[PDB]
Amino acid sequence: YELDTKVSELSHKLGSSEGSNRSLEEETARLRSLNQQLSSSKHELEIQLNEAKAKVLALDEKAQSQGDVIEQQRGRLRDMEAALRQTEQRCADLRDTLASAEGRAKEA
Amino acid sequence: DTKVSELSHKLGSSEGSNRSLEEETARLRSLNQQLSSSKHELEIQLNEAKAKVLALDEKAQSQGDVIEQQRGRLRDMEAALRQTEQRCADLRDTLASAEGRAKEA
Amino acid sequence: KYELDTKVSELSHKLGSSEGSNRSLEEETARLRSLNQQLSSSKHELEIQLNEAKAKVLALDEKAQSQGDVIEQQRGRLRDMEAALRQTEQRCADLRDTLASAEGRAKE
Amino acid sequence: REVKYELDTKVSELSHKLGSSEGSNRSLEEETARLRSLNQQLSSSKHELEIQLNEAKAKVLALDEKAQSQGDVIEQQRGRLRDMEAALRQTEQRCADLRDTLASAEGRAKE
Repeated sequence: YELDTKVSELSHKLGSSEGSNRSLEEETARLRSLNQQLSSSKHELEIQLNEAKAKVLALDEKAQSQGDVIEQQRGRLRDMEAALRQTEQRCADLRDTLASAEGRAKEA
Repeated sequence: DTKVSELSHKLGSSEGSNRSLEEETARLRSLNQQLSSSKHELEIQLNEAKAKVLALDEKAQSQGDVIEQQRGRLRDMEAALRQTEQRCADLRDTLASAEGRAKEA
Repeated sequence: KYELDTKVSELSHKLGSSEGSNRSLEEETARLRSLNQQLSSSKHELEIQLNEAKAKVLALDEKAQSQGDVIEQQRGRLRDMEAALRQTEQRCADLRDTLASAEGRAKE
Repeated sequence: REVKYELDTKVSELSHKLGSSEGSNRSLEEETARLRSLNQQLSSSKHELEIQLNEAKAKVLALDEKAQSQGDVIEQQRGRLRDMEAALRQTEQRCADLRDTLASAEGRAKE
């Protein structure tokens, strides 16, 4: 009788153990799948971030050079504007002198 | 007996699977909670963003309007400047001639 | 000797309870898994849509900053030219007065 | 008797089949543990990578808008520089012509 009882509790504990085993196998399968998906996403995001940071470097380079050109050409513009102001001044003076000489010639 | 033992076994596996199922149902319910909340948040941010796009597009049209209008005004102003400058040059010549006439007499 | 009959009957009963329970739970896990795949799908879709929308917002806003800078610059040039025009008009009027003087006292 | 002999054999086999099953269970529990670890740090890494990617994308949009704006300004500036080079050349030439007409006029005034 005692051996029958021990056979019984043993068969029960065994059944529970095997059922827990199928649980754990199913769960490791699920977990491996999800890990592969997540590592794939991580790798993809890594590639995209590297690309984006590179584009940041390139565009920052281009922008800085562009800024220096804008400043350079702003200076060139002020210098030109001044050169033209002065040349125009010389022309106005000449035209005054010419017009005055016309006045005296007609007065003669 | 032999069949209290085979039945003890089948009951053991039954309770084991029962635990596995309860644990998986709990995990799933929690995950649906997470994804549902996440999806509601995404919806909020998406509607906010769509609204912002419409507003910003509108303002882009307004700003583009005033930029064009101001371009046209700058062109008109350059024109009026050119014409006035020319008038001044003509006046200055008439004057200079009158001053030569004065200096001769 | 009758403890056999009571024990076996007890165990068969515990089985039909544990397995009503079980097949019910299996139903719930299948249903929940379905709702999940649909939620992950819709979440993914919303992620694509939101990312496009966020990019559009950002680009629009940056171009608005740019347009504002252009507006302010234009108004500055416009005011500078307002002053320049007013000054040139005043110069012409001055030359007109001076002209009336030179004529007036040349006639003298 | 012989029956107790069979029962002993059955208790033995059940005991060691059980022991084996528990061994498998502890191993699988360890594997499931480390797997949930990797899951957690992979997903956390993913969240962080998303945040960083979003910030970098925004920086690209700002930088690109800057480069296009500066492009327009550069082209407009070059335009006004061209026009002004031409206008300066023409004004210098016009001044030279004025000086020449001046010389000839004064020469005529002495006649």
